[PDB]
Amino acid sequence: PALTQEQKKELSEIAQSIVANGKGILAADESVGTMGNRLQRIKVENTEENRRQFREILFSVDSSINQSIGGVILFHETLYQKDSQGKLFRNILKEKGIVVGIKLDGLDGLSERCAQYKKDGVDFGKWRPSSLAIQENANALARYASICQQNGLVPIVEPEVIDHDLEHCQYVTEKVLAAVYKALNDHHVYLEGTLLKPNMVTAYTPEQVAMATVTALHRTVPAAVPGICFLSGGMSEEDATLNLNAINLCPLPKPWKLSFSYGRALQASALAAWGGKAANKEATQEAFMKRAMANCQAAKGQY
Amino acid sequence: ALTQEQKKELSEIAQSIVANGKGILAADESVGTMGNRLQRIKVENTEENRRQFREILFSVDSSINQSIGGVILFHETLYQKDSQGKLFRNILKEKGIVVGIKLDDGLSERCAQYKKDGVDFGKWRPSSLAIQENANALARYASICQQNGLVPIVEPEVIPDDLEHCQYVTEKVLAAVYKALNDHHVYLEGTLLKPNMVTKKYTPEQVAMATVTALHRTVPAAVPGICFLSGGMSEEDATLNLNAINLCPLPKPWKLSFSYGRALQASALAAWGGKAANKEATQEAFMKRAMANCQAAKGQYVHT
Repeated sequence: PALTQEQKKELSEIAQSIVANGKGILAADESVGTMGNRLQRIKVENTEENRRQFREILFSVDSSINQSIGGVILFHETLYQKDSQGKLFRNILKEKGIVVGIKLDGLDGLSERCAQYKKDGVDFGKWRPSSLAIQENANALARYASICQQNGLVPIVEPEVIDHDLEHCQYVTEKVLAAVYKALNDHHVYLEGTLLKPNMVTAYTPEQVAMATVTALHRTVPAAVPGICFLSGGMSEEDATLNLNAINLCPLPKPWKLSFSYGRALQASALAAWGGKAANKEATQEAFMKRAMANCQAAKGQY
Repeated sequence: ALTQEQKKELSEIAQSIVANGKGILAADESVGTMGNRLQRIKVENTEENRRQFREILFSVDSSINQSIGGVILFHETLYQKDSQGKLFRNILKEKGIVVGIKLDDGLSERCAQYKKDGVDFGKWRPSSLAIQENANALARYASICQQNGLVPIVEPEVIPDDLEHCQYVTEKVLAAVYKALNDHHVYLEGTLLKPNMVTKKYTPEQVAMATVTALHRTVPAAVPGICFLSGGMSEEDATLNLNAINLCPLPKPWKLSFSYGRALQASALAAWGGKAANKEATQEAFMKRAMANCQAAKGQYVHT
């Protein structure tokens, strides 16, 4: 059921708007379990309620945020939560211009689950599924990505990350990404209405990390991909910025928006500034709003 | 196992070819072909007639090195000498231009040799299965050149059989190849691509869009340059389209040049008509098409 020019228009508008000016993506979709340690770390208990609380706070921050955040991904749960005044978390973000994202993380029930998701205000989906192996999750992605685009969703293709050297990690990422896109072509996936969520070729200063990241990236990632928001993963809010800055500085061809799709580097500080106490929204919305702008500048190199 | 040392080279050469709106001349016509050419100007096919015409081209003013950054050559020709016993090979080396040989098991041996002779880049052109073998051959040879310090001009394929049709095909055939080159770990930065142009009536606008689209869907931003082949197009159209493609409002991380033959020698060969009296005229039309296309490569070209 190949896309019609119209479906592309829609897809394109979205993927492009999730990075429109350097606006990265927020990883506010952690699992019931993950959120648990996150909140746990701050010397607090993991409970459904206390979630809607740290999430209502973030999505409530000044509207200026839509200058650093182009879209936010949510766990199933949050996509339905109502803020204090019974306001849908969904709409608190939509109104302010941010785009609704949904963790779709088996391709069974996806062409159905997505169809619904779109109706429920979601415009893009996240999902992460040896030569044999490498080709597997690839054809997989390819299908899942082809599915989202059928239900007006914008696939954020995530190529799984797998003690060696940078040069090593670089060769693997390259070898992988090549299979990812090759497969994706095989499945006639509108690259324009897509988005890549790769890892930073890391173990080595940010420049060296960005020089080995972009390189491997430009040798593999097609110009037609509107943007590539990185995943912080184990990088301090201060290193997920340094690196993403150098990346947007590395002296090489870079036809795609070199954005971010952070969670630990966008919440951490704003996560401590809460600690259960729901009156210090300032400290919270302070530590969150401080990183969204900063890492919005990493996506510009003006950092 | 390319060393950061040869990559250095492979690239310098890869880029020096497509520097500033500069393209490649394909004077590599194989005997039989070259005769078909001369035959159109009613000129007998002789080892000499060939040697002369091509002598005229390569003998054109050195300012020809502002439009032509590299010339390909056919076996025979790599060893012929101009009227004064001088070598086209070196006539071109000294004249700025880089010399390129046409290569088409024993390959890697030949290369090192053609490298010793002054050639710094070569060429070799070839169903789901089909395209795969093509892709992979084009990749073995690719790494064989870089092994022997040459810059592999990857040439894909396609059949004359609308626009969106030739496009969709081009993108497949092009993914097979850059994927191929990856499985074989080909230093993409020491490469060059000679794609066809994705081409119901069509304006350079479209013919260029359909094309650049497909190109930025498949060909990596690491490839330093895409030198389109004009096969079939008039010298004029090869230019309108190379210009068009160069102005297309799309992303283009790579130089979009020309690696023309018919499009560059066409007129320059008809004005000579095999009469050594017109060496003058000939060199004009060449120089003319030579600069003309460079402009198209800068998108800076105007038809009147």
